[PDB]
Amino acid sequence: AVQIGFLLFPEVQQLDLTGPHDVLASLPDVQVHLIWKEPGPVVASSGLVLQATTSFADCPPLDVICIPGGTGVGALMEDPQALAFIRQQAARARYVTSVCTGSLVLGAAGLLQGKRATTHWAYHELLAPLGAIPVHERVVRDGNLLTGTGITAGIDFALTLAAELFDAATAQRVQLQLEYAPAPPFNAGSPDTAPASVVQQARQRAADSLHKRREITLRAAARLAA
Amino acid sequence: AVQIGFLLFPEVQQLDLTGPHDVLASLPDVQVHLIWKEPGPVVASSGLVLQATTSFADCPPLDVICIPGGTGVGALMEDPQALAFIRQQAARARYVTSVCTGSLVLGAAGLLQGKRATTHWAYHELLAPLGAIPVHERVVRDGNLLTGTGITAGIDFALTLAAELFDAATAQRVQLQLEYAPAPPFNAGSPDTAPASVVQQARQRAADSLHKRREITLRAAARLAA
Ligand SMILES: [Cl-]
Ligand SMILES: [Cl-]
Repeated sequence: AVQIGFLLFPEVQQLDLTGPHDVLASLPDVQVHLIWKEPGPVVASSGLVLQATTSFADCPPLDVICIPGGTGVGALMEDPQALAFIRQQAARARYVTSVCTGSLVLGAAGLLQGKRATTHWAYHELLAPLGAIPVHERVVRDGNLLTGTGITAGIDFALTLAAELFDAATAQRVQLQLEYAPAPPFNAGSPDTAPASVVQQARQRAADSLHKRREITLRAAARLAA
Repeated sequence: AVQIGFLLFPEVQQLDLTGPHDVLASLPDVQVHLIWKEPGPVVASSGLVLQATTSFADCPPLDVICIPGGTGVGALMEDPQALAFIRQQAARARYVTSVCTGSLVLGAAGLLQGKRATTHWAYHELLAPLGAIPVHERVVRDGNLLTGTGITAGIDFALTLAAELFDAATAQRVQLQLEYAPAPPFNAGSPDTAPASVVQQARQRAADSLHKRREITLRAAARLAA
């Protein structure tokens, strides 16, 4: 059975995780894990309560690891237990993946050094200090690393992983069973397509978070420099 | 504060719910409820454990009600307590909405009689016996009713509801903050675009469920005829 694991942490952006979870859990011969320091309730940034199913110590070797993003990424970038777990699993995983600001956690773990990668548009400047080659594309692959932008990045890349773990017909069948054919009613999902006034509002609302994450990123980079 | 409620039931398809939940929970001056017979753990069809936050009796009057789909829809179509709650809330709600097979629950509650509506492609034949005018479109509006197809229907229609409850700039800002710009790697999300061999596989896998739901639908229709 293919072993797929998602890191589940306080103040996660739950859709980053729950989207790919439902897609991948639809495949045959997969087992999906929700990993934290111990099993039990973990609260997402919206207040939605999720349950972790396994601890770091009990998690099996994973074929796919996925790091979601969210407010809670700042704490995780300086959590030595979580970073060590990610490094251990990434060494043997077939696919190391992240959604949105989850790539900043991969960066803090040292896994983006010399690698092409993306992250959420408002935090993209934080990739270079973590050793990455920043790329402004929605899905960036470098070897077995796959970083994606957008809250639903993992739904799309889950279909790619289904096709590569199984076959194209299997991925197509899952897509049809889920009737997955998005059609957003607005075209403001990128700073290059949204109105300038909207981009300003969004940048202003992210400013305090970006400032705090600049500080965290520099400490994380210092640890990598040692 | 705008009151938004999702019905959370055993064997729900969790993404039908968790997608719109995360989008709508990003708006100012909203309160989002996860409703079941009592607060506490409810298990989705994938095994993911979610928590209901309020009971039927304690739920406030809702401005928006949303019914997700999933395996568990069959039981809900013959749950008199759930159907009565949906009818009570729908009487005064500004928006009555559903995702995928959630519209079959609205049908069992009598809320599709004479109304245009859609549902999941494999179960679409069940709409007419519940009194609906079946429409093969991804999002169908009829008055204050909005039914949508696809596991992520609620992400898209949540942006429409944001624009109508607040304004377009607010919906655009949420879309940009979430960097929401999907791009599926396959084009098999409709029976009209998927390969015929894939459609066959998917139809064969749904056949037992469709058979059971034909029986349930006829009993539900008999109750509406009384
Ligand atoms: Cl997206
Ligand atoms: Cl969809």
